[PDB]
Amino acid sequence: AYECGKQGGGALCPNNKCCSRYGYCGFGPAYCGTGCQSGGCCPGKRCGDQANGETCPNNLCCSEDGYCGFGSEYCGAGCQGGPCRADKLCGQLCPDNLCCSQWGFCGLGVEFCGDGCQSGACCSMRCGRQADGAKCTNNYCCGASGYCGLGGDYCGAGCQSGPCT
Amino acid sequence: AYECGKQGGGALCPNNKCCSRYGYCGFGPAYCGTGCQSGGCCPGKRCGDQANGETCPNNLCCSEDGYCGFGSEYCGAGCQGGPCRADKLCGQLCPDNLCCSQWGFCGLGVEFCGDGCQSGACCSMRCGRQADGAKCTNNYCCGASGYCGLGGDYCGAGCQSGPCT
Ligand SMILES: CC(=O)N[C@@H]1[C@@H](O)[C@H](O)[C@@H](CO)O[C@H]1O
Ligand SMILES: CC(=O)N[C@@H]1[C@@H](O)[C@H](O)[C@@H](CO)O[C@H]1O
Ligand SMILES: CC(=O)N[C@@H]1[C@@H](O)[C@H](O)[C@@H](CO)O[C@H]1O
Repeated sequence: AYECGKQGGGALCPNNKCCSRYGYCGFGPAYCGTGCQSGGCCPGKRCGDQANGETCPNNLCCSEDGYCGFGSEYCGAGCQGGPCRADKLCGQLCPDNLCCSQWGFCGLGVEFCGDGCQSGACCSMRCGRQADGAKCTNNYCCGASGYCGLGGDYCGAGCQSGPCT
Repeated sequence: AYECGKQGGGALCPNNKCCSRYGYCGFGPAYCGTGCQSGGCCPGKRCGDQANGETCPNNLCCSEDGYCGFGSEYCGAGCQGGPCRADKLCGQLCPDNLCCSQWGFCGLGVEFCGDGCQSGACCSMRCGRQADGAKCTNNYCCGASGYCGLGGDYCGAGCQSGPCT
């Protein structure tokens, strides 16, 4: 069975393993070279203003030159996306489902996703009847019990609002 | 068909989607809460000196307190792992298959993994017959054509050294 990439239903490889053009995880030219779909591709995948605004897979940083990677060259000055070293403001959605904290910064973890979380992958944003009709952000689904999320548990049976199925 | 985690061959979800305790991708308490395996867990997965050296999945930063996330609270002062904002020295292999550049910093992309790459996910590191019996770093496999890597193409048939067959 395929492991990753379009052959593997969009899954990523663990530990920055490259997803080959054939949808398997590994390192070396056969995986990280021509056709590499994700992970530590070499060269790095094209991103940002050099890929129609597509972000790097695996939370890699998008360099000023529009290549995916890590290190000061990628995350530092000129960084376009991913975990840049610069604080990322929001209010305006965060990229890649990052939580917009009550303070208006993007991140993950309770400080961002917990109390006061405005959008993105909030821990427990209420919605639906339980929240008097409140809507979810990010086009998430409101589950049966009145929490915002994605996946079958929220978009499937009982789904109240959002892109239910 | 499981998607992720221990049920899904250790696969990650894309775009920070949480892998539920049951091996499916999504957001909300069912995925990100109790039992969350990877992605934007809430709270963040335990990591670092507080979790037996475990690194964060999906290249999340490990906070001073040993939780996985993004933002200055996680990647900034006291960051233990992942794409911390501080340059990351190596010589001490880089965590999670990051390339140790010729200059002794961890990263991904050609500047790190290309010419002069010492270890990690180097673009092209020769080995075996084709390189005078030179061994691969990181316990990678030496392919039949004398390139260092992982996955079937390197660890399968023709494998010269490392965790072959
Ligand atoms: C939870 C949160 O949003 N914390 C942010 C922090 O990430 C950011 O670095 C700082 C910028 O001054 O503002 C804090 O409030
Ligand atoms: C490819 C490489 O290692 N580049 C490093 C850079 O990541 C680091 O931030 C800088 C610190 O002075 O030194 C450079 O040589
Ligand atoms: C370069 C490539 O994708 N080749 C794959 C390899 O990655 C995978 O590990 C193997 C199954 O074990 O099947 C090969 O065809």
